[PDB]
Amino acid sequence: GKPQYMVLVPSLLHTETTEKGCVLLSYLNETVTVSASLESVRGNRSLFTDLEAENDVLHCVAFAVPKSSSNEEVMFLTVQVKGPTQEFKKRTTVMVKNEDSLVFVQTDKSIYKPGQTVKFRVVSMDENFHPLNELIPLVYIQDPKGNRIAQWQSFQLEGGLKQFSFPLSSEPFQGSYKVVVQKKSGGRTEHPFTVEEFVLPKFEVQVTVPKIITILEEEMNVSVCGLYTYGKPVPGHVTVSICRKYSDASDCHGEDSQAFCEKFSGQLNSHGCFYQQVKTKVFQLKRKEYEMKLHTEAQIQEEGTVVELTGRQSSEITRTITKLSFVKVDSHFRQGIPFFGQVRLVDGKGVPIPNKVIFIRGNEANYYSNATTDEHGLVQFSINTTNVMGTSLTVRVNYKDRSPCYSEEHEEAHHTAYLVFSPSKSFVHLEPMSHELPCGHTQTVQAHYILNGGTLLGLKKLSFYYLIMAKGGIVRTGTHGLLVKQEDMKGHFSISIPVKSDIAPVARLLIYAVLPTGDVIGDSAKYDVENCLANKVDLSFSPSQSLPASHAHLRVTAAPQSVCALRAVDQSVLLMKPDAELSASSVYNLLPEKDLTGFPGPLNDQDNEDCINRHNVYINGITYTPVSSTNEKDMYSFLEDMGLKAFTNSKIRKPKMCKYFPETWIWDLVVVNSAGVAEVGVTVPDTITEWKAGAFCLSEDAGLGISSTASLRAFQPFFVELTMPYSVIRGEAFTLKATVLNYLPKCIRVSVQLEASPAFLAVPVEKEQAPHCICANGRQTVSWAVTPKSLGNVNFTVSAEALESQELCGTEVPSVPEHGRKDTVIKPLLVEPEGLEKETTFNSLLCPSGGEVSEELSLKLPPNVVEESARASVSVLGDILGSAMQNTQNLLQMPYGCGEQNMVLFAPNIYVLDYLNETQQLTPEIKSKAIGYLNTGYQRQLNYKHYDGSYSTFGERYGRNQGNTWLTAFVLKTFAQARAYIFIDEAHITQALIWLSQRQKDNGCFRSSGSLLNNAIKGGVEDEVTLSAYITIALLEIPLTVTHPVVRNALFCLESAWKTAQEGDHGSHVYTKALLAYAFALAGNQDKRKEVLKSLNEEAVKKDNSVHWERPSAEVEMTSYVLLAYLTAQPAPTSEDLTSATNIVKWITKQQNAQGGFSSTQDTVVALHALSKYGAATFTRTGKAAQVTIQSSGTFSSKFQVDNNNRLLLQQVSLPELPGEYSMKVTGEGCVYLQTSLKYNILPE
Ligand SMILES: *[C@@H]1O[C@H](CO)[C@@H](O[C@@H]2O[C@H](CO)[C@@H](O[C@H]3O[C@H](CO)[C@@H](O)[C@H](O)[C@@H]3O)[C@H](O)[C@H]2NC(C)=O)[C@H](O)[C@H]1NC(C)=O
Ligand SMILES: *[C@@H]1O[C@H](CO)[C@@H](O[C@@H]2O[C@H](CO)[C@@H](O)[C@H](O)[C@H]2NC(C)=O)[C@H](O)[C@H]1NC(C)=O
Ligand SMILES: *[C@@H]1O[C@H](CO)[C@@H](O[C@@H]2O[C@H](CO)[C@@H](O)[C@H](O)[C@H]2NC(C)=O)[C@H](O)[C@H]1NC(C)=O
Ligand SMILES: *[C@@H]1O[C@H](CO)[C@@H](O[C@@H]2O[C@H](CO)[C@@H](O)[C@H](O)[C@H]2NC(C)=O)[C@H](O)[C@H]1NC(C)=O
Ligand SMILES: *[C@@H]1O[C@H](CO)[C@@H](O)[C@H](O)[C@H]1NC(C)=O
Ligand SMILES: *[C@@H]1O[C@H](CO)[C@@H](O)[C@H](O)[C@H]1NC(C)=O
Ligand SMILES: *[C@@H]1O[C@H](CO)[C@@H](O)[C@H](O)[C@H]1NC(C)=O
Repeated sequence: GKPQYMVLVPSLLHTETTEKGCVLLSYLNETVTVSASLESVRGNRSLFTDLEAENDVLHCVAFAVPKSSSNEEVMFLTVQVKGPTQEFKKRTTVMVKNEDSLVFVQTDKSIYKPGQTVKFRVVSMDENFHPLNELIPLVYIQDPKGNRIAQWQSFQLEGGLKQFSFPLSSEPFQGSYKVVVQKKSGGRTEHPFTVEEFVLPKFEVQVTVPKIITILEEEMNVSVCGLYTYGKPVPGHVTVSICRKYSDASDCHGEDSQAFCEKFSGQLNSHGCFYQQVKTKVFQLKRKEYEMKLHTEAQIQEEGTVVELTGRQSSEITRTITKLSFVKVDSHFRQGIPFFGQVRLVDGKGVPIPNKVIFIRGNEANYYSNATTDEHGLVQFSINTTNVMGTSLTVRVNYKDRSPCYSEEHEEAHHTAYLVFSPSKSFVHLEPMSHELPCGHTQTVQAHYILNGGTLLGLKKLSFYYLIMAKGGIVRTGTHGLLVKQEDMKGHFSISIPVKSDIAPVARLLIYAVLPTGDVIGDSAKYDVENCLANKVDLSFSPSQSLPASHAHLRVTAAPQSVCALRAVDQSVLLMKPDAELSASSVYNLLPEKDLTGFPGPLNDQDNEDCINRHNVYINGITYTPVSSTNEKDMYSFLEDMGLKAFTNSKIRKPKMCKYFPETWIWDLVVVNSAGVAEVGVTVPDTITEWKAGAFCLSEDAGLGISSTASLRAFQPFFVELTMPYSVIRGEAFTLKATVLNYLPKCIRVSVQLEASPAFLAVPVEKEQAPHCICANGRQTVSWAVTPKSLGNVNFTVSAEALESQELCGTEVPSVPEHGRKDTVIKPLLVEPEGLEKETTFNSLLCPSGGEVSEELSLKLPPNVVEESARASVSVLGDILGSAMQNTQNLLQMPYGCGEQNMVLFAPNIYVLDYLNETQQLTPEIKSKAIGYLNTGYQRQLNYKHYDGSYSTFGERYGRNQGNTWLTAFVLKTFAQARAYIFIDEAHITQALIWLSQRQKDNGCFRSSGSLLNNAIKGGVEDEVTLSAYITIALLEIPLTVTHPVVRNALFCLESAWKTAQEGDHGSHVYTKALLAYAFALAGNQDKRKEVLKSLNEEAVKKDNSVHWERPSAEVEMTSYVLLAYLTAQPAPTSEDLTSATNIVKWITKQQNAQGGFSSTQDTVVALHALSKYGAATFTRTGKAAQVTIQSSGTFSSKFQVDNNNRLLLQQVSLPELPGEYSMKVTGEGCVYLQTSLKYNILPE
């Protein structure tokens, strides 16, 4: 028959990973060889790869491509054939992008105590989950503000798992922390963990309210169990509530934002938890509702009165009922072989309804069948295939459009099966599957086929091919031969495929059969697969062990000679805030490109080959230009949805014309000895609750696996627990609550005592110390009014034991059951100083600037400060402004719109570009992307001049004869700054200047004559003083001497207007005064600059060691301008200038928002310009060295080295001394910001 070649590769070639490839040869009368060459566009980088080919049977090849300098290069793949019979060449560009290798996170908990450390392991592995060694360049921890407490430079991952033991300071501030592991390929990956002060609770509430609820409902089930230790609910005054939230919940933030709830409360006996039946009258789902959130408080009364606000929102309203859903339906119906659709009836809740008659919209042949549901609500129906283009299948249950005002109907099932292009009237049917593929448990896949006079030369041997793709690449292959010498009809061809970890959550199967007529038939099928892992891991224990059962053998089974990580925490750790899952496809969703939906490359758009014309009418009757505008499903459908390139000699296309510290538990590393490893982890002598754990071992042979959560039921028949707050004031007294628990069946009496220490006082609240009647499943609760004396953390001790052989209340009196009789607990408690706490700040800036500066620490304490309440901290920052740095890069946006609109869009592009350039943090790729936006914005603005430069919204368009004044000054400023990047024609800004000079009366100074629709770009108040001061700084920022007449006449108005706003209303003109400050600063009028800046400082609003202004919307605008005023000095920006300048920068960074837009146009413009100038005046191109040494006049000094690569790091030290006997001398290059603060307490008044 006719020869044909067949080779297939995925069109998202990952750089480093060897991507598999398929070769296939069909009907050649000699052996030939084929070589695939990876040539590159516009550059030279080739990968010649000769892959062997067999004339009848296929095999697989692998080729690894070099790492690309560019991130996503779209380069060619040239598949070539050497052979005397034929020399075939097809070439398309597929993709190469450097794959960001997956990176995990750890850090056991997301709530940490102040004096608690973080262990922080991290795992980085590529698509094939056996890991690789990667040089991670940076990993650091960020505070709520944007500071980096710790930082690690470049390091290598020997095995792919590194622990980073970092301790916190004494009292790190507590809003929320987060950790960033920035991969060497740019885009960082983050993970937070909040820090706060607390006391860990034990009881978990699990209210089982139906998450699924009908729109027609009456009864609400709920049960409230608390298994704080082992399932011993110790029923207390538990209260729950069902809170339906109204539509637009809390969208109206005026005088009312509350939602109506339905509270419930009660107790329990021993085992039944809480059985509350809730009616449905205000459980109104008729209209205006989103979801019932539920918050519960399981107060315990038989112990300390600690309450835990616990909100479980596991309840949602379902708008629909009787949900109908296709589960196993062919998107590929085929003329000749009928298809059967598996449609499923199920309630809107999720329970199928058996024996319900259903009507089916078969829009093909009017196939209306009254099928009824089975026990699973799942029917069967086949539709014969005699139609034109494509069948639409839909289901019927109700027809009803009911009373609703304008929400209550039953959701229907829609599907659009499309025909497969059968050129030789032939096609292969492949059975789809809906159930999740079991792992290990394999599965055979049924298939069907048809010939219709195709196999003329093909006879007695028809191999039947398949290529499973997973993770966006070819994974499994196979073949099977068919014995046919006939005109063979449909057949049953179950094909077997095992299911190992090498299958992604998606499993895609393609089957194509080679035919001697050239044309080939195929069928694709997606398969959802449970995410399984090559290393099945199990966690073993010596469970139900006592708290002092020290040995506590921890056995873990994993792949032979692997590396295992073992995290062990408390159950409360997962209770107070659920931590990262790190399990059950936690890696799989982070996997980039889990499937290839289409040709993944956005640049990979189209293909064009063998386009026929055929624009002629043919055989009549109803020719209608012979064929339907094919929405048909040919092989590009089966291979693009597959996601790979078809390098075929076959014709395929559509023709297509034109007790000790718990705090944690086992966190270590263990190595499998080719059979599995046990670890002897000493269990903590504290009995609090279950200890969940993790196990995510890695190996080079078998990939990563994740085992399970498995606990240690650390329980004692007799123990105590302490109910405390996290801290308490020294001057005040709290009441310690301590309960003593008995659960061994013997009925006993406990004597409870507190061993007092001179660090505190403790007095029982009860007059009598006689032991009370405590028995099985019963507890006593004693108290102590406790006031501490010693500062810092002090650990208490409470001793409870059963008094031996005292015939008492209990009918039987076996007081001491076991060797364990005394229960001595040791638990710390934070002790904060008394009085009102005040913190001052001594923030400052120093620049050695190729030399040396100095500063003396003036630290004094008022006499009313209590003893040892002063905590002095000095922080060395560097501060290249890493806070408002990353979000700024996303202000580079596309220019469009009117003249006014374009300035919203074009202007920020240039100042963000200048900011990134000043901070030395800008990549050439983003610079090239942004320069295009700059040019487009500029050359779209050039289409709005009326004349020499007078702009407006419409401009010369529509024959408008008018002109805006302020907008022209704004564009003059922007182009003046542009001259340094794209060298905007100075003739244009010159013409704009000569037009602005037209608006110049004697001393009136630029009355506005402009009309504009919006005013958000604005921010001057149109007052002649305000506009004059802005336009002067605009047309003087461009290098323009003060002797020039326009600025000379503007400065007279400035001097008169500043006096007039000084003699008149004090304040009320702070924005104008800041503009005057910047104008005088940039015009060299220092003798007036000092006076204006001191007036502003008198009018300033200083809050949290950061100075701000505001009108007594655009409040940030004047802050940036006064920052310029303090920064722009003719001789040099003095140290005193910069020290006050930083106090405005901090809020300018914190004003950022989504994509760092700074909430406005003009504000973003001015703030980015301000930050750029600050960076220019602060940083150093050659700042490769520095030195900061703070010398005490007492005992010890401190030293620091903050160079450019460490300039982000907030190096912080605390020097204990109340007097200011401290001094800093800073030498070397660069600039060093030093913020110093002390916290102290003053009780009296
Ligand atoms: C983007 O890069 C810079 C900001 O990150 C800045 O250009 C820099 O400005 C300095 C200061 O004048 C210049 O350094 C050179 O200045 C003159 C040039 O003849 C000479 O004394 C020395 O050769 C000195 O190196 C440079 O022009 C430049 N420095 C750099 C890039 O290290 C501008 O914001 C932007 N510059 C460009 C070219 O786009
Ligand atoms: C079989 O061997 C013959 C030997 O002559 C070759 O026939 C060539 O077939 C191709 C079609 O694929 C034609 O383009 C050439 O013109 C043929 N050769 C000549 C000399 O005419 C070829 O090696 C093999 N052909 C087939 C169809 O398998
Ligand atoms: C559609 O249903 C009809 C019978 O219900 C069948 O179609 C017949 O097909 C034969 C030959 O294939 C023709 O001679 C008849 O004229 C057809 N009858 C009708 C009513 O179309 C067949 O069972 C179904 N069609 C297919 C392709 O399976
Ligand atoms: C906690 O109490 C103990 C004594 O009651 C002191 O520190 C402990 O001393 C024992 C003595 O062997 C050690 O085994 C423990 O490890 C110590 N505790 C810690 C946390 O290390 C001390 O009075 C208290 N500790 C603190 C930090 O307040
Ligand atoms: C590609 O062509 C350039 C052209 O000068 C040559 O320098 C280079 O060595 C060639 N090979 C590679 C791998 O770049
Ligand atoms: C919900 O409460 C009703 C009220 O009696 C009861 O019949 C039903 O069994 C309860 N549901 C469950 C799951 O127990
Ligand atoms: C069900 O079959 C057809 C399809 O709707 C309908 O005409 C008929 O009346 C129904 N009942 C029976 C007994 O066929």
